[PDB]
Amino acid sequence: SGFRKMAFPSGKVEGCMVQVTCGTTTLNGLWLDDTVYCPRHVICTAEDMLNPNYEDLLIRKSNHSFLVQAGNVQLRVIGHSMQNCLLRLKVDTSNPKTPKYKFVRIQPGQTFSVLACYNGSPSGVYQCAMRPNHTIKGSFLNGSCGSVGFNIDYDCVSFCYMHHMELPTGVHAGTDLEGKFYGPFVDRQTAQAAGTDTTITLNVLAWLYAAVINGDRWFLNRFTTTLNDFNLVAMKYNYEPLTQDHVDILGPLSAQTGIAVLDMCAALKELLQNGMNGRTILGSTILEDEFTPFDVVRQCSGVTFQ
Amino acid sequence: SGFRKMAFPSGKVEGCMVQVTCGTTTLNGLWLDDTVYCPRHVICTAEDMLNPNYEDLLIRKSNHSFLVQAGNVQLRVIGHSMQNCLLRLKVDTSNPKTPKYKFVRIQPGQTFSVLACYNGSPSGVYQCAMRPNHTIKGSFLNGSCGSVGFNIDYDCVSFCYMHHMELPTGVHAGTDLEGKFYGPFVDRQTAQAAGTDTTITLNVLAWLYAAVINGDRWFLNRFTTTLNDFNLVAMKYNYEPLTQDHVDILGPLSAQTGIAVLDMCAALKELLQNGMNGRTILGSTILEDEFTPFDVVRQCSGVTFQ
Repeated sequence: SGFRKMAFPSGKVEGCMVQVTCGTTTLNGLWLDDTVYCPRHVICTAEDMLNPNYEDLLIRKSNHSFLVQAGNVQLRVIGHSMQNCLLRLKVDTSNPKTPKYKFVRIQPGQTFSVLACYNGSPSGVYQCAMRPNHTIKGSFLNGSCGSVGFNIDYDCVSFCYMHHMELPTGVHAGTDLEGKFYGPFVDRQTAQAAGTDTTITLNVLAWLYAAVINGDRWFLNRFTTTLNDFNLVAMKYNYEPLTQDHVDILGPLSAQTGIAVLDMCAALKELLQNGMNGRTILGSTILEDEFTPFDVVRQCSGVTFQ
Repeated sequence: SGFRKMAFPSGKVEGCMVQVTCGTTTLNGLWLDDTVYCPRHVICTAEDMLNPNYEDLLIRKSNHSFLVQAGNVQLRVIGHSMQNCLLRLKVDTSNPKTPKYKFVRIQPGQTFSVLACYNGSPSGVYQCAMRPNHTIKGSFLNGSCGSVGFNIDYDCVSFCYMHHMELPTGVHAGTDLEGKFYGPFVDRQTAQAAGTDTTITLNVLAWLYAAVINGDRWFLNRFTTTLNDFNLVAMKYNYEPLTQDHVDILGPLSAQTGIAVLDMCAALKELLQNGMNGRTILGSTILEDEFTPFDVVRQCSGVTFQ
């Protein structure tokens, strides 16, 4: 029993973290086999911040412009290239702690763990969702750039996120591991702002299912709803539209609890319209949207507390 | 910017998790140098689990009946003993992944990270507090016993918790690394129940300092309170009484911000009496109590671990 925002264990990623320095800018890098990945903005000067041309900045560097360190030990750079918004630095040693890994580009509403690092050393781990608008509501300070977001399936690390920047509202923006930004952002200091965001409806339903599996039913009701009528209400409360595919994803949680998806939507509709009347669900006073159906199935018993 | 509940990076602990099996019972052990620590109730049988005589049962256990697996490696048990509610199993291989470590007994209200584990395989990591009622609000399923809680101080892991059991309200109970329970609980199946709990005032104050450090201060006012007046109010709201010792523990945060603890208490008092009027503090609509004054510094200042 219990339910808490849980991260994947961070050890497989800890053994890949390095420091990368170019000029006097330093940030984190990710060292897999014989390559180090980091935000390309490591090469930006004091002014270059505003309008950098990265092709032009990079052609002016050699392999020895880059100081990569694993702890206090320097790894020599024997090649370099730019891939979208990342650098790929080849080094003359391989990382024997390299785990089995993939690179994946995740969809908004999906969750992942972030190992926050500074100067190539781990500070902490936390679990978050990519917002529907592609920003992350993270906890990052100056120098956290290059920390990575990931999930782990059995012993395989799926890297999904690299941190590049912070926006004026204090949310965070970054790239996948091919260097392409999540959301309509660029790596320069300009007037950029997070887009409109919505609540992740699929995840709020999943979490109401988690509360049932864990024994709680107070918020259910005797009603059903059509998918359409549910959206007509929920879209008034800034919720993401729910599609039939999202209904289908909830099938296994539905079967485990004996509550039909549209009956759970009818419950949600009521919570939205009436509020929680000072009650809690899984100890929360608000509706939580940072657990996917997959997270709920991984964390909760396969046996409902009836 | 942003504020998250952050766990310690878990890598140093993952390298210590093993699986321990006795007949049909499987749980987790902690492998440090040539000793494996685990809950003494691993020697119990599929149903022999209410009121066992552990001393009598251990009599009939030989070394060879303990099966200890580290990944796919078998670790041969060459010695065993009971220490309070733990077994210490001597094995023939000293753990090459042993970190610098200490065993410490955590005090009520202090936090730690939990590495949830099943079949000796780490599953997830989350942060919790030791509640004033001596339970933790964890997230644990059958097979999690022997999962451990810890803190890190530079390069040194302080182990402070080993999981033994779930209580009827779905909170959790366990021991320190000398096998002595936190609270009045026992490792048998009796009627035992969590006492009433209270909000950890020391941590609520710490987190309000963190809010101020982060620029969120709207709740500050020009007034002060006495400790006695503050406790009369806090006690109405089911908050732990604030002592002079807690006032001193908040000294560094108070010095950093120039806000005397009793001035922060006068802020807190108005919050409890009037609520937040729809405003947030560090993104929350509630007063968070699972961040210690020590957590606050580590998150605000980017402390790392080597």
